[PDB]
Amino acid sequence: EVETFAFQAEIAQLMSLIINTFYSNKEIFLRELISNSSDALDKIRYESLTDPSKLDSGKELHINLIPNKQDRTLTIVDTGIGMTKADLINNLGTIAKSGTKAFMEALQAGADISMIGQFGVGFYSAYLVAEKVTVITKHNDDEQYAWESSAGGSFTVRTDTGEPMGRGTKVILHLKEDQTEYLEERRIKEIVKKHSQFIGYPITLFVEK
Ligand SMILES: Nc1ccccc1OC1CCOCC1
Repeated sequence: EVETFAFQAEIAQLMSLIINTFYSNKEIFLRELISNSSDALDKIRYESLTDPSKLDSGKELHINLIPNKQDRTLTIVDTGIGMTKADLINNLGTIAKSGTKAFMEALQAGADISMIGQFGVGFYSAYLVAEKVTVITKHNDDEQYAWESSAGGSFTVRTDTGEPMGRGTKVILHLKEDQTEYLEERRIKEIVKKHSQFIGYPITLFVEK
């Protein structure tokens, strides 16, 4: 059972700008997703300070980067707070309507796409490199759900029957044909060292057979 939703007009416009603007510095997508994961880990850590049972769904707080050349996917896994179904539908827990408004005013006033994270909509920078994005998520207060969009103005949400996650979020980037450099170990390490050196959680880059 799959529910199909229309993006709010402003979010559709944000995604088409990201997809269509000529902009070579695409590697910042990874910094934005890692920073989102760090924010989600901060949230569950703060909740656990006063309620240790919040970590019954998993005590480890970390970020994994899993490239898969056979599937042409890069997956960013975190064990953060996760998102409820309502969160997913409401622009993946972001204030994306007002953030898009500010971002596009900034762009016409000198800014570039790399500053997207300052406006709270850094998730959508995934579409700099991915033709499709799947988000699998589990929050302590809800069931496991899968969000998916190939842009084009709509997204789907369904209950996830895949491998149970415990708690957290998985962002699966189905990469564009000409963006497979982001599956190469040396390129991913370079980007993590350049842009994510002060993230306060272990970031593990998986290797492939
Ligand atoms: N981790 C994550 C993955 C994909 C989209 C958003 C994400 O973070 C949001 C905002 C911070 O924490 C709550 C959920």
